[PDB]
Amino acid sequence: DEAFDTLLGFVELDHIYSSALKEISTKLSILDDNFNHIYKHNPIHHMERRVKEMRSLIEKLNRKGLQISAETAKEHILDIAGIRVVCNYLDDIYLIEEMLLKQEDVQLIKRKDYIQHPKENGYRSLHIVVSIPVFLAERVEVLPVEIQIRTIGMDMWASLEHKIRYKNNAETEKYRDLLKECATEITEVEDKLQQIHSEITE
Amino acid sequence: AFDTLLGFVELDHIYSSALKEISTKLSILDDNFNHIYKHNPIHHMERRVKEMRSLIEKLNRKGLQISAETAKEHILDIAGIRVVCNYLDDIYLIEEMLLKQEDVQLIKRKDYIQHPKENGYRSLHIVVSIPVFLAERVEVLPVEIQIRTIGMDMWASLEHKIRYKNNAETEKYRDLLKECATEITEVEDKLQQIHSEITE
Amino acid sequence: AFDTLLGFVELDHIYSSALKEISTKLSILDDNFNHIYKHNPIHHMERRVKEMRSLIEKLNRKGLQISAETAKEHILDIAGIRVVCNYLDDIYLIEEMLLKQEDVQLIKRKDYIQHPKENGYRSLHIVVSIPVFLAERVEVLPVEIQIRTIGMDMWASLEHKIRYKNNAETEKYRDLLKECATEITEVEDKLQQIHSEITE
Amino acid sequence: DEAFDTLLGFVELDHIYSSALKEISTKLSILDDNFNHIYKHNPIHHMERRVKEMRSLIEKLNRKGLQISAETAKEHILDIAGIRVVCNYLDDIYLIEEMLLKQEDVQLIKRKDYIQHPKENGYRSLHIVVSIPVFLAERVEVLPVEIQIRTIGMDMWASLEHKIRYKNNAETEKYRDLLKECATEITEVEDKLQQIHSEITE
Ligand SMILES: Nc1nc2c(ncn2[C@@H]2O[C@H](COP(=O)(O)OP(=O)(O)OP(=O)(O)O)[C@@H](O)[C@H]2O)c(=O)[nH]1
Ligand SMILES: Nc1nc2c(ncn2[C@@H]2O[C@H](COP(=O)(O)OP(=O)(O)OP(=O)(O)O)[C@@H](O)[C@H]2O)c(=O)[nH]1
Ligand SMILES: Nc1nc2c(ncn2[C@@H]2O[C@H](COP(=O)(O)OP(=O)(O)OP(=O)(O)O)[C@@H](O)[C@H]2O)c(=O)[nH]1
Ligand SMILES: Nc1nc2c(ncn2[C@@H]2O[C@H](COP(=O)(O)OP(=O)(O)OP(=O)(O)O)[C@@H](O)[C@H]2O)c(=O)[nH]1
Ligand SMILES: Nc1ncnc2c1ncn2[C@@H]1O[C@H](COP(=O)(O)CP(=O)(O)OP(=O)(O)O)[C@@H](O)C1O
Ligand SMILES: Nc1ncnc2c1ncn2[C@@H]1O[C@H](COP(=O)(O)CP(=O)(O)OP(=O)(O)O)[C@@H](O)C1O
Ligand SMILES: Nc1ncnc2c1ncn2[C@@H]1O[C@H](COP(=O)(O)CP(=O)(O)OP(=O)(O)O)[C@@H](O)[C@@H]1O
Ligand SMILES: Nc1ncnc2c1ncn2[C@@H]1O[C@H](COP(=O)(O)CP(=O)(O)OP(=O)(O)O)[C@@H](O)[C@@H]1O
Ligand SMILES: [Fe+3]
Ligand SMILES: [Fe+3]
Ligand SMILES: [Mg+2]
Ligand SMILES: [Mg+2]
Ligand SMILES: [Mg+2]
Ligand SMILES: [Mg+2]
Repeated sequence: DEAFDTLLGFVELDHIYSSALKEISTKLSILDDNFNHIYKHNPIHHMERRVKEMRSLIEKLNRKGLQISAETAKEHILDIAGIRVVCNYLDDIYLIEEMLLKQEDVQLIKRKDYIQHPKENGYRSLHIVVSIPVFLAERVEVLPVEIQIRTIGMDMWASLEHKIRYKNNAETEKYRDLLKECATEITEVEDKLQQIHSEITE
Repeated sequence: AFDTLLGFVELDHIYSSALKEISTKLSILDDNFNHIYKHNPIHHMERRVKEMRSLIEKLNRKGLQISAETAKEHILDIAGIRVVCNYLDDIYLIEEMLLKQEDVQLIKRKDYIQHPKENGYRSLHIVVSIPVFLAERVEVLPVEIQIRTIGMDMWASLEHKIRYKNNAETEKYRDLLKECATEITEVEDKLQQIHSEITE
Repeated sequence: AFDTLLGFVELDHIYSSALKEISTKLSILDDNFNHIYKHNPIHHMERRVKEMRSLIEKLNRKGLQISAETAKEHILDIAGIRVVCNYLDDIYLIEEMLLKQEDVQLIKRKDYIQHPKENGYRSLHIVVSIPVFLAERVEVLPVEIQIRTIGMDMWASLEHKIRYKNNAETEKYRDLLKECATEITEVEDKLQQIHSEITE
Repeated sequence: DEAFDTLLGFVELDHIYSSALKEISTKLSILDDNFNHIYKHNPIHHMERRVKEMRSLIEKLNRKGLQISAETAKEHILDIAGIRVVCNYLDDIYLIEEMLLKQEDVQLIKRKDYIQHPKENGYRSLHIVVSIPVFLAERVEVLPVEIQIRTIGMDMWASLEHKIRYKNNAETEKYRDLLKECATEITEVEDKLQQIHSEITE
């Protein structure tokens, strides 16, 4: 087992995917600011970025039966770069998607809509993987970025469900029912807030 | 020599420094609670120094002289910080942790969580003083801290947007906003109860 | 309806966005050069959008109409970024790396390093355009990039502070500032020569 | 060798010394901004913070003959938290020191002045270790912070000398003489800039 260059391979990945996050963050910040400038509403509440830790990446590769290599990771793992866009209201989610995908150097790679089709546990979010060019010192990389788009309420719910799920399944089955209740109650109140906000901005 | 009250520019400078002092304290508390218990009580923070426009209006509203000296004496929210927390009990955790510090003095406390306003507003308001070390002197300045949950914050942002138009028009939503505040309260109570159980 | 030229507020908004686009590009280049060669060519960066006050004066100075449309057409430094580099050759490294990018177009180049101004000023100035993706349209906007070493920057900050008083008074230092520029040049040449040797 | 708790000890150190850096950074930012507000000069050009990496800390402990433990590190290693304050002009260095040490919760612990007494290789900087209180969730720590105060020119010189020194002594002896020349030439030009700046701000 002499392969130390596999480790260098993953260190490169961390560096270039971190740069992809900066490119998309800047795009999103500009969209939010311009929309606010025109319509006096910020669709984005806040954003969170993370590059997948190498340990988490190797486990995912193993989980999926894939080789433990950077070439394989770059080809088959689409969430090495992840950004979470937390929006103020439900309709902001799809506004953000539309504004970003219109851009000529952003290509849609994968789309999963858990808002129209929530997961069994009650999870909601719009997930889009997009590619963006990253201009490095001596080459260009076109890299995927996984964007999770959700409301404040979806994010509150997901953070709590995550914390339960990441402490064994015994506990994740007491709260299953009550967590579903919460997801639905969050859905209902955000619908009302959205309804009010739409009327006062006609 | 007319009312060249430059003093208000001085106010903005030193109250902005007080905000940096308190923000640093809060960030350290959040980081350390996370280090020990694996939970961040703070979701995010927002700071603002009261604009001179709003400040003069408040002084007039209260029948006070239009001067920086009078503002520093009578207006406790020139420096404001908003601490948005993840769960209801984080609000009181943050308060307890800040007031334990030896260079933090409590000046005023209003808890609109235990006693919500008529329209449904909820938040814990504490005014504290902190020392600010300047180039040639020390100032002990008040800072208004609004501590609230994410849910309370969403509600307040929406209600604020209503009130800040022709304020007469669009008071039909009073009833429906109150419903939302109650519904947010109930869901956050349930989230809090779950979070308490899985963390002992 | 008098000259409610709100247009200048529009200008500030979109040229500020262009600055974010270029800054992100430069930061990524610096990070990657460091990753490969273990050197950061960038020491730090400073951004500013030209104030409306200065902008109208420039339009008047050039005999141009006082309008945002005219400003966007004729003023190439509404958005300015200053890239302060660690060594002299970093200046040209940064230029080469930026101009290689396919969505960056060169508009104008003035090299006051190869041809210093009379007072001793030195810097590389390149105006480039970049696309800015807004909510409902694309804008291709010029950005003035001043690229200089740390030594050039120290000199310029001091000279700027002189010129920006009663500008008639304090022109005795012209001679002594020129000496400093030459002395800074000579030391930075020597630092550069050492740095080149220990990095092959 | 079961001591895994030694590693936890050092992880605590990183966390609390990082907090000490935030406290001192905020103090310094406020001083610079207030001085600028009054006198229209920013004495600070920029600041750089770093918490010593655990590897570097263990090597220093070994170099000094000290036990490999967090208690020992906290007692005997004064640069776990380091901040570098780069100033615009020479006199700014001592202004910053004076303004900071006047504060009632800052105590001077150690002072080494390589400006009045430069090192043989030509290194210049004012080094002060100070203590500051850090208010944590359940306790207070009074922690040292090593502050390196220097001009822009001293910093340019030190960065280059560092890069030479950290590639074997063979090369660090060709440039010794020329590096001394540079340090002196930087000293002389900054004296002139300082002299001009003093006259135009009388
Ligand atoms: N808190 C929470 N997060 C979830 C849940 N499902 C997904 N996520 C998050 O959203 C990410 C992407 O989810 P998916 O869109 O379903 O991923 P995928 O389609 O299976 O493709 P791969 O993730 O690469 O395997 C996950 O990695 C999680 O971070 C859930 O039930 N609760
Ligand atoms: N969005 C929103 N904010 C509120 C409401 N009440 C208070 N606030 C905020 O909390 C701040 C302080 O309010 P209070 O503590 O009750 O005191 P006050 O009536 O505003 O005047 P003072 O006590 O002198 O400071 C206000 O200035 C607002 O920023 C509300 O119903 N909706
Ligand atoms: N501190 C300082 N800055 C300078 C000096 N010359 C230029 N600059 C800066 O560089 C900017 C651009 O200068 P130039 O490229 O030569 O062109 P210009 O004469 O200023 O007018 P335009 O070309 O139309 O943009 C100036 O606006 C200044 O910010 C100088 O002698 N001292
Ligand atoms: N670039 C450069 N840095 C130096 C030189 N000397 C010190 N430093 C830096 O400044 C730091 C502190 O230096 P000193 O004040 O001399 O430290 P000390 O008195 O020996 O006490 P300890 O460092 O704990 O052992 C060093 O750890 C270096 O980071 C030098 O000749 N060149
Ligand atoms: N697209 C994204 N944007 C921002 N943050 C994200 C994100 N995806 C994940 N995260 C966050 O990053 C942290 C670590 O998550 P990961 O280790 O990468 C496992 P995961 O990605 O969520 O599931 P997975 O590996 O099976 O795909 C989690 O706290 C988390 O929710
Ligand atoms: N007081 C300080 N403030 C800011 N940066 C610092 C600093 N001291 C050191 N550094 C920087 O931190 C990086 C790592 O330095 P360290 O690993 O901690 C060894 P050192 O501290 O410089 O010598 P030493 O360990 O013998 O005391 C170096 O690039 C560096 O110059
Ligand atoms: N304590 C605080 N922390 C953070 N942000 C605050 C804050 N107080 C107010 N703000 C914010 O500042 C904006 C307007 O503030 P102000 O001009 O000072 C009127 P106000 O402070 O809210 O009421 P008041 O003048 O009666 O006291 C609001 O959008 C807002 O909620
Ligand atoms: N390209 C640039 N990048 C970063 N900062 C800049 C910059 N150009 C100017 N500045 C800074 O902005 C300040 C004043 O700028 P301006 O109001 O626009 C006058 P100017 O741009 O320097 O000359 P000009 O109007 O003839 O073109 C100066 O302190 C300063 O050097
Ligand atoms: Fe403090
Ligand atoms: Fe871009
Ligand atoms: Mg994932
Ligand atoms: Mg108020
Ligand atoms: Mg200009
Ligand atoms: Mg050291």
